[PDB]
Amino acid sequence: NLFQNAKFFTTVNHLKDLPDTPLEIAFVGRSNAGKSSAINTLTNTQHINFFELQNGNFMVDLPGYGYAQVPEAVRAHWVNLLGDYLRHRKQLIGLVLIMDARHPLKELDIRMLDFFHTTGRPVHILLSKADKLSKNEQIKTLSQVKKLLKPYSDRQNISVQLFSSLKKQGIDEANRTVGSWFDAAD
Amino acid sequence: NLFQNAKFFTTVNHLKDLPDTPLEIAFVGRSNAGKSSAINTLTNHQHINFFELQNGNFMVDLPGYGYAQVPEAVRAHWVNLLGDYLRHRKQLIGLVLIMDARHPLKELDIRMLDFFHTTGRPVHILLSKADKLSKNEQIKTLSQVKKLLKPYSDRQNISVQLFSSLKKQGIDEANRTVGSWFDAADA
Ligand SMILES: Nc1nc2c(ncn2[C@@H]2O[C@H](COP(=O)(O)OP(=O)(O)O)[C@@H](O)[C@H]2O)c(=O)[nH]1
Ligand SMILES: [Cl-]
Repeated sequence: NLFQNAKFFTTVNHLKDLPDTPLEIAFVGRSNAGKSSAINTLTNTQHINFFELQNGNFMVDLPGYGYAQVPEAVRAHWVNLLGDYLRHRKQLIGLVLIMDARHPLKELDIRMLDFFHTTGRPVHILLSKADKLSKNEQIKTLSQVKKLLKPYSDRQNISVQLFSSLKKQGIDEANRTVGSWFDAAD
Repeated sequence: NLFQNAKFFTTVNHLKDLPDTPLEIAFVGRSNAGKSSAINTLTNHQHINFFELQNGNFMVDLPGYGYAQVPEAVRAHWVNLLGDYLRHRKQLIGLVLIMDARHPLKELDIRMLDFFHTTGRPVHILLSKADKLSKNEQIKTLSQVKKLLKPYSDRQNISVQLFSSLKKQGIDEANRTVGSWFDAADA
């Protein structure tokens, strides 16, 4: 239900110009198309998009860090800026990390998890495009990814789910998990 | 060698009692990072220790943070005092941050880098106890630490090396790097 109430609020061009939100969660990932599809499924030139949730809380969609998702000449700088945002954004209470289920935990995915890990805040992973895998492959990939992330449990509660925008699969768990973060924070 | 034959000068427990040194560099790190061993290796030898370098300037050894044996309130007090020193010490020209190569860049390491970042001064990282990692693990850790520190390069010259007190690995680069800071200060 939490994401169904989201309303687009404002777009900002530079992290330097972020508004002072009460509380926010961030969506990050390699692929703009996969991340946009997930957000569209959850809510029914890429820039920084703020969506208003209930009670003055916010979700922030940040430009993807994969090839071509921002111009290649500035992508290294963007990775550093986004990494610094994860490390330092004081009102960021949780991270939604979107990764293609066929190719999870690429180097930049892990770098973003490392940038965020010192916060001790929770991460929820959507293994997107789950419909591209057989059901047995989906189950195996989910367990493999969870096992690979166990070292982050020294500081963080990491949760992982399969997600499909095409099949509308996984909406309830995403709402439940992110909802619990704001309930805890409020 | 910048650090060779450095001599102990004084020990202070309060920032009010700091000597009015001409120029200094500071050593910081988490408790059990290997900072005392690294200083002994470099020099061939809670409170703040001042050492006089042969060049007449000073090296400042600040007590390790995150020491699990002492109460949370004492740890927090020293985090605040360290941040005060790093942010405000006018004659501090560079920072040597020592981190256990097996577990680098913990939250308190980030906190110290953040305290010092507003100075624009250089930071040199020693990834210590490197001998406890395989050669490939040492290189991979070098790579990951350098990637995670790139955001600080917007305002500071950040350099990183592997270091082993036990195997006397990394001494030359540590001397050359910190020495260059004193050269640039002109004296
Ligand atoms: N293998 C190895 N052990 C080290 C090295 N430097 C320090 N140690 C060990 O790490 C522990 C903590 O070292 P110490 O210098 O006292 O750390 P400090 O608390 O940061 O001053 C000690 O047991 C040392 O024996 C090193 O280069 N290699
Ligand atoms: Cl940490």
